[PDB]
Amino acid sequence: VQNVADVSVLQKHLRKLVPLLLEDGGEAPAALEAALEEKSALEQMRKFLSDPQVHTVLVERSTLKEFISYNINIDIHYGVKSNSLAFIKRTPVIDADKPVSSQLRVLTLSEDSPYETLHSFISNAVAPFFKSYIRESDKMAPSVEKKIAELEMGLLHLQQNIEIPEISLPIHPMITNVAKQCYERGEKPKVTDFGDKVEDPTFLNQLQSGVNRWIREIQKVTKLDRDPASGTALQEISFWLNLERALYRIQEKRESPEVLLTLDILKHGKRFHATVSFDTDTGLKQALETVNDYNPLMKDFPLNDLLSATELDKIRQALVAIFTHLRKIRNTKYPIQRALRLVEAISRDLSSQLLKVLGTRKLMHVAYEEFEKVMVACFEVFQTWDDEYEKLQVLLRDIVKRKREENLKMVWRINPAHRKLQARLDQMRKFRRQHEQLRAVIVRV
Amino acid sequence: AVQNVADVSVLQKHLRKLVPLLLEDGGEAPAALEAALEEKSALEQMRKFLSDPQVHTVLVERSTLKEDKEFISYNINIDIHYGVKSNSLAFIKRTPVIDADKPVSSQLRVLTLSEDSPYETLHSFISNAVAPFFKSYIRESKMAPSVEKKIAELEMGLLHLQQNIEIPEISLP
Repeated sequence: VQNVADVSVLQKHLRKLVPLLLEDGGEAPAALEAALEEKSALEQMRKFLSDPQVHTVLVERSTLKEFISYNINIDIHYGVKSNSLAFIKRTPVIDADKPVSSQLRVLTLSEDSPYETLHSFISNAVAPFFKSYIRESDKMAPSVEKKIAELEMGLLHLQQNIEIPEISLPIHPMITNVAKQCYERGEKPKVTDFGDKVEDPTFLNQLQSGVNRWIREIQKVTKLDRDPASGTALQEISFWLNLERALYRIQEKRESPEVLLTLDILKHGKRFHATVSFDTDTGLKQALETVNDYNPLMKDFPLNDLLSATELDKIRQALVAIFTHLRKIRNTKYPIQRALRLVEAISRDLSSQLLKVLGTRKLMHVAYEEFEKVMVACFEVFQTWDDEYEKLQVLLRDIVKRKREENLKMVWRINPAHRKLQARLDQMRKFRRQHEQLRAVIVRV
Repeated sequence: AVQNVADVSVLQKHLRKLVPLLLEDGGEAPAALEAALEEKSALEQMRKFLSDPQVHTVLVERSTLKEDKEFISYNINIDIHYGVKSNSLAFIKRTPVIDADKPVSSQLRVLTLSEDSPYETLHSFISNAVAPFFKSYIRESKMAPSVEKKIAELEMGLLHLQQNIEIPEISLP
């Protein structure tokens, strides 16, 4: 509120806890001394501790630029290079009138990535206080804990996705030079713009090698693929999605007027197979074409409907929507091997979601009759998943009858994990039935 | 990140530098905080949070319990409890295998369970820096939009159930 902390208060707080929340503890380190001798730290501390609006005293002593640099401010950034220590005030303002450091709470925003540090801090203490307040010590705390756990799982899955990286193209300098020259006036280059650089076979071969290394960068993305059974189906959806993302980005990088212009430079400069040996060496066309092929299949998938929503009706309707997304195979031309691999990964994901639902069922914590009923419900959901797999096999057989000359491998070579889950549920129900049988034996004998 | 699990010595020093921070005016922590940190409870808890794979969160909730000044006893549990009258310092091990001589921030990511309720502290921390962190991170180049939407919804509901009175003002700068 009115506890306006000066530069000396921020200096003492830095010398007492900046190393404990940013380095290997102790007293004022180099970054803590720099924060103690800075006015920006005093301003950010007064705005996030004195003022009741901001509550996170972000001691952004990011270990970079080792010799950390306290880039303390009122805003935040979940970067992979900002090892901040946000002293989030427990109250609306960290009033130093009370115990100077106890006015807030350390929240070490580590050097992990956005999804990485997000899932880390979220799964570390977000859902904990909300769930502990919902159960221990009403319509908002439990749902808040559920949303915090969902955010932790979402950032984790984002980090655990099959995300596609970025690959660039190194442009030759004379291209850029003459390009700037044309940008001086209102002009774009041409073949005769370079004068006789198109007649410089050395320079022509320099750009030939440039075009070559650019297709090498292309090739780094063309052959980049992954089996649909690798990991989970969720990773395959994120995989193909980020694939198309980077495909279009690198595609536009290729489609820049300088690259195409240099192709014109070469071919009109008698290096007659620039676009020939260039376009033929590109798999980008076929890769984007393949994403267009598998476009409705990767779309509308019930990933979060089952993974993020592991409830009973959520997994049932999730498997129904997964079968509906699988029904788009008539519009996606999924390869029988790719479909079988993706079905295996989908069954593995169904088994993991069934495991989460089983953990959310608590047959052991419930009675033997209740354990058998919960096992019957889990086995019924597993039977519905196997029925969805049966409908998928029916559609696979329809695709087999369609492309019998080429695609007729609908042998249903996908491990139905729902059957194993239902069998294990039957084993648990058998243990519960033995418990009920012994209870009836005690009530009779 | 390091097989040298933080035992009662490393956790005791971490409590003497963190429970003192998130539970007092820096310097030295409370007597119950260092006593529980040096005890076998926090020894096994920190050793599991820095040695076991499934155990990675070490919430040393330095709860300012009454009937003792408020004794900020560092209950080193796994998850953060219901922060009401607690001066909790949930310095959860940033890595499932934390160190003993490395940086405390890189090995034990701090967090807490503030004295405010779950909705109040959730809205406070969320609107204070969770929106800006992910905001600038996504702005500096999708699951991030869904996570940001769920975060905004959580902050909105936390602000709704946070203050039942809710008498704000509108300034015109």
